[PDB]
Amino acid sequence: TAPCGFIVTDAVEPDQPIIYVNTVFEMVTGYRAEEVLGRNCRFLQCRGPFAKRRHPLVDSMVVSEIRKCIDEGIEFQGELLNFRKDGSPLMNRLRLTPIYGDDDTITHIIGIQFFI
Amino acid sequence: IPYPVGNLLHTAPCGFIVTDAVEPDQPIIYVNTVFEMVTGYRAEEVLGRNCRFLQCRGPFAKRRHPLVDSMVVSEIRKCIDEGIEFQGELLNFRKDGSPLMNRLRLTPIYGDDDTITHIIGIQFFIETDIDLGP
Ligand SMILES: Cc1cc2nc3c(=O)[nH]c(=O)nc-3n(C[C@H](O)[C@H](O)[C@H](O)COP(=O)(O)O)c2cc1C
Ligand SMILES: Cc1cc2nc3c(=O)[nH]c(=O)nc-3n(C[C@H](O)[C@H](O)[C@H](O)COP(=O)(O)O)c2cc1C
Repeated sequence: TAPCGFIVTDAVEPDQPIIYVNTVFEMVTGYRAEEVLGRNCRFLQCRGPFAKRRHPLVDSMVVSEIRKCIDEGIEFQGELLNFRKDGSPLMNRLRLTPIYGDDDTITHIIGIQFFI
Repeated sequence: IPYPVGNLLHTAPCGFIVTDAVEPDQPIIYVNTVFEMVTGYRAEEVLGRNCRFLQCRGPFAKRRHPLVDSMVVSEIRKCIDEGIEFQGELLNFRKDGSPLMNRLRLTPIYGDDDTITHIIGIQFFIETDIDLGP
């Protein structure tokens, strides 16, 4: 199976909703595709589906760089704490890469998750 | 009663490929189901090989087809070697010989410390007018 989680967001809709996750994402995070479709990926920074705030131990500096990289259309790589649906911790080595469309808009961002 | 993974797999919008950037000549270590379905090549046929077989017209042609854009192929080579990103359209072929326009994105993965361990390819297959006739 894939060595990594794969995520595709729609870069044209507001706030990068997920339109696809692969089976490694589902297996490792314990969320199912149907639960996460249309949501922003940031719920992974909250400890389980009932925590309403980002966890203190997710590095706000990395989050902030992710936001910037997305805003500016440029690739990203870094590591931040995430959580499985059962609230258990995940170290997510994350790479984001924009997909440019026919001309010359970003249509998609791809996320690649190496859990380490 | 568990809930299965992969329920919306049929909606995957692109091919995904992973190569081992450490081993020689970027051999493929994973392809997803979109890749298989669109190219007609099934994972067992492609693992261990370089992705360039897709530039040959089907599995019994040993060399890249002359209508594949050799300039673009060169840039791909350069971006991989320089450890940088690539996005471009490239003519490929299904196993059945039919033409494929492959909007390919390559992105390197840096590992623990602190070198490229993988490359991810993302394929958005799009339409062409290219048609090699009956
Ligand atoms: C394609 C894509 C994949 C993402 N994957 C993750 C992820 O796996 N884990 C995570 O914490 N954030 C991920 N994010 C980041 C959040 O969705 C969001 O960009 C981040 O939390 C910063 O924005 P914010 O301050 O508004 O929360 C991803 C973003 C995109 C666009
Ligand atoms: C991760 C990855 C995915 C690739 N995807 C394929 C592809 O789908 N189609 C293709 O023609 N080449 C693809 N390539 C490109 C070839 O493998 C090769 O790098 C390219 O043709 C340039 O090298 P060459 O001139 O030695 O053949 C991919 C390369 C990498 C690293």
